[PDB]
Formats: sequence, C-alpha cells, structure tokens
Amino acid sequence: TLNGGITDMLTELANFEKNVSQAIHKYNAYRKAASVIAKYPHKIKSGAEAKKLPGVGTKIAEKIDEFLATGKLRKLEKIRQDDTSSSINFLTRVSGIGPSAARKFVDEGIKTLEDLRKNEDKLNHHQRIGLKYFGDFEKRIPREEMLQMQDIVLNEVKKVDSEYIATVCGSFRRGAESSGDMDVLLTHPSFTSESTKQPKLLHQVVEQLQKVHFITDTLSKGETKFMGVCQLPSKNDEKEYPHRRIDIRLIPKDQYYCGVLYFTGSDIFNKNMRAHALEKGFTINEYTIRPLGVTGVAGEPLPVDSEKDIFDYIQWKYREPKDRSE
DNA sequence: CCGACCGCGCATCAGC
DNA sequence: GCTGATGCGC
DNA sequence: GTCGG
Ligand SMILES: Nc1nc2c(ncn2[C@H]2C[C@H](O)[C@@H](COP(=O)(O)CP(=O)(O)OP(=O)(O)O)O2)c(=O)[nH]1
Ligand SMILES: [Mg+2]
Ligand SMILES: [Mg+2]
Ligand code: NA
Ligand code: NA
Repeated sequence: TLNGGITDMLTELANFEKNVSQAIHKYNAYRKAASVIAKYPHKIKSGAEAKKLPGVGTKIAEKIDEFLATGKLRKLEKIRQDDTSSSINFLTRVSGIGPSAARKFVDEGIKTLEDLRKNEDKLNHHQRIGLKYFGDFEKRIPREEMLQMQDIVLNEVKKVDSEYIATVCGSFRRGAESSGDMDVLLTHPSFTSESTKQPKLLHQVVEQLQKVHFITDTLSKGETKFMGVCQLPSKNDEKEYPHRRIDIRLIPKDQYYCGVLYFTGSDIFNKNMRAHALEKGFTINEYTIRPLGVTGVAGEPLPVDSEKDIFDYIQWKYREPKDRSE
C-alpha cells in the first residue's frame, strides 16, 4: 500500500462528509478518489500527479499537496478538535447508528460508549446488538477463520437439503486475507424468479445455524436477507473467538450470476460497473441486467449464463474477483 | 455550466 | 392494518 | 467533489 497517508486522509474526509455533514455526494467523491489512489502503483509525489487520476479533481489535489508538505490537513485537525463532530463520528461506528441517530444522541447528551450502555432503552434492536458486540465488530476476521466459518455454514446447509448451494462472497471471494464479515449467497432449485415453491426457505437455513449455536444474534430477517451475528466454537480453556457479522442473501437460482456479481463486489466496484452499465444502455441489479430505452424504461431481463456474460454486455473484459477490490 | 453521481432489503415511523 | 417515506445497511 | 457533454 503505497499512499496510505493520502488514502487514509480521504477516508477521514469521506467519513466526515457522510457522518457529520450528511453530504452523501461529497462522501462518494472522496470514496472514489481514495479507491483509485489506493490502486495506483506509483508513490504520489504531488497534487498535480494525483489530479491526473480520474475522480481526483482540483479541491482534492490541493488537499493532497498540503498533506505531503506537512503530514496533515488542518481541515481534518479542526474536525478532530470539534467535540460535536468527533462524537458523531464515533457513534456511527456502532452498527445500526447512522448519521441521523448519531447526531440525535449527541444532541441528547449521549456522546460516549458509557452513555449508550446506559440509555439502551433509546436504542432499537439492531443498535442494541451493535453496541453489545462493539469491540468484536471492529476486529477483522483472519482468512483462516473465514475458511473455518465457511465449513460450518456450507455443511450445516447440506443438512437442511443437499440441493441448497452456498457461495461465500464479499471480500473473501475477492481473495482478502482478512474480512470485515462473512457474506453468504444462497441458492435452491425450488426458488426461481417465479415459483415460491417452498416458503421459509431462508428461515430453514437460519434456524439450523441457530441449533448448532453458530448464529447467536439477529439484526434483521426477511425472505431474502438475514443480517446477524455468528461465533466460531473454541476448545477447552481456549479463549473465545470474537463475535462476527454474518450476512445471508437468498437469490433466485436462475439469477445466480447477477447474485455473485453483486455480492463479491466490492461496493465501489459495483457502483463503477453499474454506472458504466448505464452509459452503455443497461441497468444492473442483484437479479438482472436490463436494457434501457431513451425513456427511463427498465427493459426486459437479458440472458446470462456466466458472470462474464454481464461484462460483455457493458463491453468489459472479464475482471477476476481479485481485481474488483476497488 | 450543471446534471448525474448504483440499486436494493429490512426496520421503523408517520399518517390515515 | 396498510402505504409511503425515511434510516441504515448489503 | 468531480465529471461529461
Ligand atoms: N451495489 C452495491 N453493492 C454493495 C454495496 N455494499 C455492499 N455491496 C455488495 C458488494 C460487497 O462485496 C458485498 C458485501 O458487502 P460488505 O460485507 O458490506 C463489504 P465487503 O465487500 O464484503 O468487504 P468487508 O468489509 O466485509 O471485508 O455486497 C452497495 O452499496 N452497493
Ligand atoms: Mg463483506
Ligand atoms: Mg456483509
Ligand atoms: Na482529474
Ligand atoms: Na453504523
């Protein structure tokens, strides 16, 4: 990682605009620029060299100049002194508290972790679990645990039916040696884009993962999506593993390829692929890649039998999971 | 200039 | 109760 | 904040 200083600074700036300014376009601008800079294999030596990058414009470039000259931006160091902004930033780091609730709590005089662990009657279920596992959720998962976690889920799924197919995606499918969480894609033949043949098809999986105590908390559940907590088992007098965010996404089997494409990401990569789908005359979601007419008409689902079928439509040579860590 | 800047599932609230 | 907008997350 | 047209 060649320009950690610059990319860090942009991530700070991005977080501030999102959490404190509630300026979601400025946030996505910083996030893009942080991404392209994070991928560029020269060590940036001036703001001018960095303005040659796309998504880096003038205001970023002058920030990049001030930061190599001094190791800092005073904008950020002011943001770091201001008690109210700092407190907001900090509360967003609890899962389920975003910019709106972070500022509400700070206006209510709730600004630190103690205050939360005392006004829980003001937290909803998600925020409650979030603070409960606050330290754990800040920790990364070494890939070796991801593999450990992978065996449990995939084998517990064949127990409910051997026609379930599960594919870990997220940063694990991109090849990271550490992940924020585990993201799991769920396929069954009896749930095409049409027949809801067997209901509770995703509840089946979840409940079985709860029997064997792999899943231990729930942030949200639905026919298509489960956000919860999981924990690896440990040996005698072996200390416990940290509790981990787990996401499970059930998707029609005949739309699998747009499922993995969505779920391996990254999130920025999907924004750039989907924005480029739009320039080429298509729209892409988790389910389909559709044509557009000059009239805002989301056209008719187009046939894909490979991930690369998606790329060819928008005229992209295939990028391997390792290369979409944008 | 300035319009666009990804697309969706779930929880919760307001309003009726 | 539903519907529609909003927060928050993937 | 940055970009295409
Ligand atoms: N289109 C789109 N896809 C997204 C978005 N956010 C996530 N995804 C897709 C792509 C994303 O890869 C996947 C899971 O998102 P996470 O688990 O939150 C982040 P991951 O990439 O796994 O990295 P980690 O921090 O966990 O190490 O859903 C989004 O905003 N938009
Ligand atoms: Mg992930
Ligand atoms: Mg996830
Ligand atoms: Na530029
Ligand atoms: Na949060």
